[PDB]
Amino acid sequence: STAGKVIKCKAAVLWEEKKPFSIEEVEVAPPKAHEVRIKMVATGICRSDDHVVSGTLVTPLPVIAGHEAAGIVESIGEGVTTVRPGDKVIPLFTPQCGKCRVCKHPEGNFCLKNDLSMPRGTMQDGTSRFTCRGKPIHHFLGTSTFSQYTVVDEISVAKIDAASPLEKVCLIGCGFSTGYGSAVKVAKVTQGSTCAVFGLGGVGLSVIMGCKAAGAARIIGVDINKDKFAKAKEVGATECVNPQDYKKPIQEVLTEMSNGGVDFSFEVIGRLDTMVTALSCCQEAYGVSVIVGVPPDSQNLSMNPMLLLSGRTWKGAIFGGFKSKDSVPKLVADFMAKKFALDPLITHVLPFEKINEGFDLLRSGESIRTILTF
Amino acid sequence: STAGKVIKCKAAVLWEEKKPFSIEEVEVAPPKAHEVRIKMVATGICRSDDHVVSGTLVTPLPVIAGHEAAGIVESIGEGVTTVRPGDKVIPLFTPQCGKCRVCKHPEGNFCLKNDLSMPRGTMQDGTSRFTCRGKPIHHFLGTSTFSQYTVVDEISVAKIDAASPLEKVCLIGCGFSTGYGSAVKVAKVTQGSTCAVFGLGGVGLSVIMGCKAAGAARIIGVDINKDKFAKAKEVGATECVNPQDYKKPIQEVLTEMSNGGVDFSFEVIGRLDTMVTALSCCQEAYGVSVIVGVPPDSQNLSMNPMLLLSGRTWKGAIFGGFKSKDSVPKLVADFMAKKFALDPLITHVLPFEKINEGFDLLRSGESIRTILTF
Ligand SMILES: NC(=O)c1ccc[n+]([C@@H]2O[C@H](COP(=O)([O-])OP(=O)(O)OC[C@H]3O[C@@H](n4cnc5c(N)ncnc54)[C@H](O)[C@@H]3O)[C@@H](O)[C@H]2O)c1
Ligand SMILES: NC(=O)c1ccc[n+]([C@@H]2O[C@H](COP(=O)([O-])OP(=O)(O)OC[C@H]3O[C@@H](n4cnc5c(N)ncnc54)[C@H](O)[C@@H]3O)[C@@H](O)[C@H]2O)c1
Ligand SMILES: O=CN1CCCCC1
Ligand SMILES: O=CN1CCCCC1
Ligand SMILES: [Zn+2]
Ligand SMILES: [Zn+2]
Ligand SMILES: [Zn+2]
Ligand SMILES: [Zn+2]
Repeated sequence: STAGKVIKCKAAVLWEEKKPFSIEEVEVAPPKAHEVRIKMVATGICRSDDHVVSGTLVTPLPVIAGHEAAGIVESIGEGVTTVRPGDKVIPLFTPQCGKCRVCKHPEGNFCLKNDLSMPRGTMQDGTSRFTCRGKPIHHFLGTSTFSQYTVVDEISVAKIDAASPLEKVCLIGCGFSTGYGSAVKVAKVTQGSTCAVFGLGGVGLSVIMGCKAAGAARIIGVDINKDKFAKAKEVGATECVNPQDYKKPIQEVLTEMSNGGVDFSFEVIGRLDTMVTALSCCQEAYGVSVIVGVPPDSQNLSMNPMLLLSGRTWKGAIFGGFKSKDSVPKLVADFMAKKFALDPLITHVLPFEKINEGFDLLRSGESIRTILTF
Repeated sequence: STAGKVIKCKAAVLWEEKKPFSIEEVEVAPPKAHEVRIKMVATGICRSDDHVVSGTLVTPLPVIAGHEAAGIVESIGEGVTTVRPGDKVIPLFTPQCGKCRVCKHPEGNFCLKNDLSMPRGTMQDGTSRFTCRGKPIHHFLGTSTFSQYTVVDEISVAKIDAASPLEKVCLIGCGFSTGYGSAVKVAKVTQGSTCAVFGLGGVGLSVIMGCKAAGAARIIGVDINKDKFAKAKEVGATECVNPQDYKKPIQEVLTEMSNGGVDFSFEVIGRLDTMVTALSCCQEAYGVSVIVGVPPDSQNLSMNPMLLLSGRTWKGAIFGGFKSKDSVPKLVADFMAKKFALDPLITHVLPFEKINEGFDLLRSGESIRTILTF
């Protein structure tokens, strides 16, 4: 019906940083060879999308942001073999080309065709499929889900279970998987351990969920916003600490309460100082610290290398270490089988047209994940 | 004979930094409860001893430095049960108290009773057993092997095979063990991998021996002193690179020759910039970088957290990750059984009295390990 033809639809365009999104009419070109056009059904507001606005995460403007979503294939380009019109799908911000050295390596997931390192804001062929006022609008990480319709490369899409509830599983697109994998796959939290989680928003609460699934005996949530404590406790936190309540640095407090330092720490805020602080609070001979938060573009941190020399492990990862195409389907299956919960991360549901209000909820500290419905 | 009495002997004292060592007559107190007095037989000159000289490694002065050595027990204090007079022993700069949370932890080595973090330059009891001109002389990491006799705590000493050649196995006291473990136990080099070793001194060569034993297919040694390449090739390097031959930063060169980044990199020099560079040259998605070198006291480095966020693993270790007391004796046994070689790291042998010439050789870049005999 719309197959093979341009579609005109609503999309929230970010014309310049620091500005509200502009809900306008855009035109979405039909898919080319190995491209897939998807009808968005639900998209979550992740803090990284707000990073495109604030300048924290750099990518070419003007742009259609959004990367945490779920939709239905409207049509496929020639040669696509992994999805079909009608399929429920989850757009993949980190692609899985299956052919590069990282895709072939058993532990890598940062596919070399990503658009994160040298951001082009385009589709794999170097062009855009979006147009607004006669001008080309960039893509965001081969996803751009803040639109009723988007076009993604085949290596940036995964087919999921036809009965999943897309208004929930969209979290697997980013928030939930990132948090969870960080703990279980990257850190590899062990049973009986002591974990410290910095930052209690959506990804942090998912870190907490994974630690709790991993068998952790103590999970310390750290946040400067005490309204975040209750939910953190609800998903697994055994204690919660607000750094503003103490007279000494939080690493001292946490090393004191962990009797010497935690086995696993997680930075899930996106601040150079807490990254350092997170590493330090982990046991000096065998502690592991995972950076999940995105730092302000191009800024460096300062740290004493003796923090590593004594035996500490410092690591980071995009999307909880998950090889995107292969895990997303497994993750939805697991959610279908009640292996984990997504509801705790959803505090607000709004119509896509109220996207600007959804960022206001995020910025004021009132929400965790706001789900936008199309 | 000497048992129970003060021994007068020669020791190389370091009265102040930046000075040559002063061979002087010192008084060695008899061992107290759980202490051991050892007669030194062989001690190697490790770059960290020089760090005490240069101010790079800070510990209380005046001091008897020296920490890579092998001797013979002359007498034991009351309550000692692990070694007896006559045993061949290797002093342990990182103790193994067997009772703290790190000693109990299956992966920690950095025993909480070490004298590395808050240097006191005493024996476990807070007192010194060395006297010179009526003045108390500090110990160095509970070892201080640059003396004909020393007194160590029981948790800082290990009993080894009665027939090992002490003029060779003193290298298991520091150099060899640190290198080799760094590769095989800390980094865990994998068969068929590509490794990059920065620094081709005794430890670095030992890092290369461990990479080659782990099954590495490519081992690139990097040093600004080409005189070091031949020996690095001999123990296993497949290529050698000197950063001064290139007009581009060595991380670029390495990334290019490794077709995108190495699987494991090691900084074995002791510079904040090479630490950063070694991290960068490892593949961004799944590379591992291990800091072995000791950096300038209290100095911080600067690096971009995105090098971690894409997937890299950054870590460090004291003594190749080895639990000191349990591994020293096994390592000597394996050397006894010809599992690994120590001769390649020994380029000079000198009588103890010529300790300042041993340092000269190190500093001029002419030697790897100079072994001092008593
Ligand atoms: N690595 C990945 O693959 C990946 C994926 C998604 C998100 N991220 C990043 O993870 C971070 C978390 O995302 P989110 O969606 O949960 O964000 P969010 O804004 O919902 O959560 C962050 C939380 O940190 C807390 N916080 C802020 N300043 C703090 C301070 N000084 N000390 C302690 N706590 C503080 C806030 O109060 C907030 O609850 C972001 O920076 C985002 O870009 C990374
Ligand atoms: N972590 C531990 O437990 C441990 C144990 C022993 C030694 N160490 C540290 O390891 C380092 C190595 O000790 P070593 O005894 O082998 O020292 P060494 O001095 O024999 O070797 C250092 C090597 O680095 C090379 N080098 C110097 N500057 C360089 C630069 N800018 N770029 C590239 N190469 C450079 C020198 O030419 C030299 O061959 C020291 O810093 C020592 O303190 C750490
Ligand atoms: O939330 C998505 N992202 C984008 C990829 C880098 C980490 C943050
Ligand atoms: O070679 C010995 N050392 C002392 C312990 C810190 C690392 C260097
Ligand atoms: Zn996100
Ligand atoms: Zn790929
Ligand atoms: Zn101990
Ligand atoms: Zn040493």
